[PDB]
Amino acid sequence: VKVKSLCTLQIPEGVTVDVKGRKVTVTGKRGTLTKDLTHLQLDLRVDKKNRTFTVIRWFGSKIPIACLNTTKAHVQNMITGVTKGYRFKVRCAYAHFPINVSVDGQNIEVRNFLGEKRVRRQLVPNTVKVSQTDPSKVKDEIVFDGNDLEQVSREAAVLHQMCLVKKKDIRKFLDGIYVQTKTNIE
RNA sequence: UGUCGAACGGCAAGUGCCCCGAAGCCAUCGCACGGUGGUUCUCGGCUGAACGCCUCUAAGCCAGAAGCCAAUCCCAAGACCAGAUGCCCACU
Ligand SMILES: [K+]
Ligand SMILES: [Mg+2]
Ligand SMILES: [Mg+2]
Repeated sequence: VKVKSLCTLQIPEGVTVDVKGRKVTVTGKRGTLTKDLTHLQLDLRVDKKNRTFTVIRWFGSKIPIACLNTTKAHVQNMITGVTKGYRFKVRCAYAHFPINVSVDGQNIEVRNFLGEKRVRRQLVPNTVKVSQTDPSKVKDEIVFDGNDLEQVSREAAVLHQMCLVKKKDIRKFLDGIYVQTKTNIE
């Protein structure tokens, strides 16, 4: 076993990270994010003066050590979301039948996917904002915006996964809703 | 057909036989009715290390089978209900 294993992250000036009982909360401009990591059993320290977030594993094997970088990446993702946010752009690609997507408040309705008469409905949580880009700029583009990367994604995936071609060749019939660009909003 | 003398009333033929027949019973031979959530498989994904990259996983996640579990439905306290009540009586 390894007596000490560390992972250190640098906290920007705007954001403040607070840890208490393996419960991380990152608060800055644009919002506040919270993660529960009580299943991990690591030593999480925050140096406010030096703006550092350290995660330590004492007497750990490879399996416990593998969680240090995962925790560091999670905290980095929350810092990035609190600072600049996350924006996922998905595009409706089709060969013959146009895929008509209507976006109400937190509601997405997909119609005429491969000519089907069934309407696909998706409810988006209030923490993720869904919009539709007007066709003059880019055709059939839906934008998901939010602080949580794990919440901005998943929504873009429940939209991709609901429009799946069934009982047909997937080399042919390439139509669907695909995530094209992942970026930020600020 | 027999038989009370005939008619009437019947009667015997272990319900004499034939036709129609209520009520009841009964026929996919008639008619009515036959519901809802979860947890998950397989799978496909998300975020993400190990392993500066990668990766559905490894810690987490998301979806998700006529399986499975509950609801509904049938029996139900030896499931010993200090559930609630109506009257007496005992105690008081
Ligand atoms: K008859
Ligand atoms: Mg007779
Ligand atoms: Mg006689």
